[PDB]
Amino acid sequence: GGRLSVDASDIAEASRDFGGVARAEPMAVFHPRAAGDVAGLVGAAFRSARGFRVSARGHGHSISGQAQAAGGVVVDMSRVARALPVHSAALGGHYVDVWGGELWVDVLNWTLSHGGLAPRSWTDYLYLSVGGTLSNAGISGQAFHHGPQISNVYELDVVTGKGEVVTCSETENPDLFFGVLGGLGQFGIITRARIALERAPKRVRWIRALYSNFSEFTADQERLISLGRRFDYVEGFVVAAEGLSLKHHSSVLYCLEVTKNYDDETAGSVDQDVDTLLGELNFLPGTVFTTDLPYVDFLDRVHKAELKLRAKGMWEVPHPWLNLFVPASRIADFDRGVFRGVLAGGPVLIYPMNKHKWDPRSSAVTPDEEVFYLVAFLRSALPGAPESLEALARQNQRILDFCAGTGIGAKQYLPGHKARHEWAEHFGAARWDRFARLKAEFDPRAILAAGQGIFRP
Ligand SMILES: *Cc1cc2c(cc1C)nc1c(=O)[nH]c(=O)nc-1n2C[C@H](O)[C@H](O)[C@H](O)COP(=O)(O)OP(=O)(O)OC[C@H]1O[C@@H](n2cnc3c(N)ncnc32)[C@H](O)[C@@H]1O
Ligand SMILES: Cc1ccn(-c2ncnc3[nH]cnc23)c1
Repeated sequence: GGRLSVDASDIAEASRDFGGVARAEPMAVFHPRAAGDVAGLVGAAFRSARGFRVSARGHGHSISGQAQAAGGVVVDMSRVARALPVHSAALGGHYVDVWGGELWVDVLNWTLSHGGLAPRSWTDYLYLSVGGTLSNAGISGQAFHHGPQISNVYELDVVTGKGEVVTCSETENPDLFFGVLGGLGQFGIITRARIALERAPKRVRWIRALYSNFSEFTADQERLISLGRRFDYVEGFVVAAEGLSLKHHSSVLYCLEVTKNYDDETAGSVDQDVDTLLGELNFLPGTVFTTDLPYVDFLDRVHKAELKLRAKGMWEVPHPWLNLFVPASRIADFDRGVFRGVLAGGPVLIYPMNKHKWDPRSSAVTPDEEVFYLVAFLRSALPGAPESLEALARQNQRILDFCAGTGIGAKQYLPGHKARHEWAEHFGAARWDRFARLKAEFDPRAILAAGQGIFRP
């Protein structure tokens, strides 16, 4: 049912990503119509003498060529007929079956227009594929409570490295199910994902509050994630005090970002619920900024920033992004060590998560502590300036050197490792053994997601 394409435009797109650095070209781009087509192509690669590389591409949001298939075939998973959301009395809630290449923004519009339902756990940006985020974790402000997107999926259909289609879940082929989740595309291509859904709120009360003290900012973020009244989203950002009294206390400001979701039924209590939660906090008085907007508009906020950047030609620039999971016991050292020390290129995100919401059976790698932070350096290099990218890449290495030199047991999220001993150290002995065993079972020829640079033929 599917077709091989050698169109130079398809080739060029399959040879690039959001990172803007890695440029490994495939021989062809495959456009499947169904799971059977993906299975046929992977089947061909597995049975070939050479054993060519096959990689699924979602929306091409990788930073270092993770979706690239050097001299092989890139499967363009992007998209008729869609499954409707379903209620189950056994699970006590709703779900929806989606194609692995579906963008979260399309999943959202679909579930909202069919029963006013929506996923519970997000990414900050919705123009990402389901297969792509489920191969990593999928994190945003809801993860502290609902867990990442890999903790909100009931079932998958996976095309293995042997071209076999397998239905898997916690009760059916669990080794494959848990291996694939956070598995970096190593054990198969997700063709179907059964996403957990909740009744969607209609509106969002979006709040931002400032702090000049890192100890007070982290203590409040940690208290908020332990919360029965609670915010529905908890994030934060590090900002230079200059780019805005508060300056006399600190040269670095920390912005706390929270939301309170509501609908027709809770609209009467939202204002007081917010006031009660805010009163318990230690943010700077008079620094509260509030916005009231529809749920879709809040979830799509990064796409709005994207459209503005595209107009100025500031979107298709190199993005040397660095994402770290930092144990909460070592977060204080980041303030003078990195935020005031090493530091750039754009926003610096920071927020804690609860490890108990992450299933330890998955392939995802988190620090060995109950509370850990995402610390994301979301830099953009200057357009057409290779030296700007080089200076930012040196800044990222200095951050990694700092973690190593002070014994911070940080773990990279969307890991950019390429050497065997780096991957061994990332996973650790027990997780590395489990990962290698899963590779021998599901992708012995190392056909899939070779751009990750973990295994070789
Ligand atoms: C660009 C970007 C990324 C991003 C983000 C905002 C922007 C502007 N915000 C994020 C956030 O808030 N939370 C989060 O967890 N991640 C965030 N990201 C990063 C993003 O999740 C990743 O880039 C991820 O890779 C998803 O992006 P995409 O869907 O574009 O996928 P890819 O980059 O093409 O491929 C990633 C890897 O997975 C393999 N792959 C792709 N599709 C599949 C399927 N269906 N099955 C199995 N493996 C698959 C690729 O081969 C590659 O190895
Ligand atoms: C290139 C760009 C512009 C805004 N962002 C983001 N802003 C806030 N949170 C984000 N999360 C992921 N990308 C984000 C990324």
